[PDB]
Amino acid sequence: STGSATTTPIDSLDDAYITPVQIGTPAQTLNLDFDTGSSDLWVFSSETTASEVDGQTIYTPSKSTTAKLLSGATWSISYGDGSSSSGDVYTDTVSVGGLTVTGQAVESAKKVSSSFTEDSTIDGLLGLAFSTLNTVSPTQQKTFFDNAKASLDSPVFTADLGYHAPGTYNFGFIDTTAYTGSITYTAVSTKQGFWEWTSTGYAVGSGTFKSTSIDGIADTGTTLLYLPATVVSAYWAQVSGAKSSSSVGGYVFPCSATLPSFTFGVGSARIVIPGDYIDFGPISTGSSSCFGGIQSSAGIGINIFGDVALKAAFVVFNGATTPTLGFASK
Repeated sequence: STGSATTTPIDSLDDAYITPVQIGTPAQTLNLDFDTGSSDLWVFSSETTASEVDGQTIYTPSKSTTAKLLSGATWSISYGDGSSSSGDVYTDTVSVGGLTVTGQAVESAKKVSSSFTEDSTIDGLLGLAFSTLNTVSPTQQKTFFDNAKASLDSPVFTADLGYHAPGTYNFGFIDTTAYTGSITYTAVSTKQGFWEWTSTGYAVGSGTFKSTSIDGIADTGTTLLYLPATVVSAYWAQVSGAKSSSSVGGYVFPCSATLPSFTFGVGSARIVIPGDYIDFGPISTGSSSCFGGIQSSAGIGINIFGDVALKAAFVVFNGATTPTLGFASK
């Protein structure tokens, strides 16, 4: 089997991407944030504290003839950005882009933190990291990909995120028309439950390439590119007037600037992030100070190749017995 679904930016800055997901019978379609950095499929629901729902579409398991309460199961998650959610668990039928899993754990939110409530466009998350990170207790549950894997034509999914435009998540096949040149594959460590890999280095603008190992995660659920302070300093030094602002919470730059590109290495290959992808707009409405899309990972504890990086590539998440990641230009 295969699946193919369009993923759409939630706003004009590509702050996140939503993909329609069919849950239950009859289908209830929710727009979920596909997140390769976590492993829970959770949704706003009829059980969510009413004051914490503000415009989201909810899953109502009582209206699904295939929903079954997973007795005694609870979940609770906290994300790298400080947000959180928790609740109980159903199993139900879940389909993405024509690909159907029966008995998928659908984690129903009883509580969500303010950042989720305040984002009317995201109805929940669909985790695509390794199932070892899944938070369901006392019996850990499998991700959608993990459940689908054996049925797929090939045990892979691909992320093709757009810049200020829709893109595609495919399951079970590689669309050879969706990228240019070749896909370069690189080793993955699953020891932390992530799609963790090591970039071979970077360049700023038309500058020379610096060969240096950068261990980090491919994370579709994180907006920006988080890299070591040395790398980030070298980037922003090429933008006149850019500075790190503690009050704002990262590097800012004059909105009148033209940003240089940023290149990252995948083996001997190179992915170029155009400068415009690094612009996240005014820090507040009307400001002439703009927020940077490359920020320091210092104090996160891990480097994160988030959407800023991934949207510059066609990315293969290969879930073979030994997982690997593939990157191609597009």
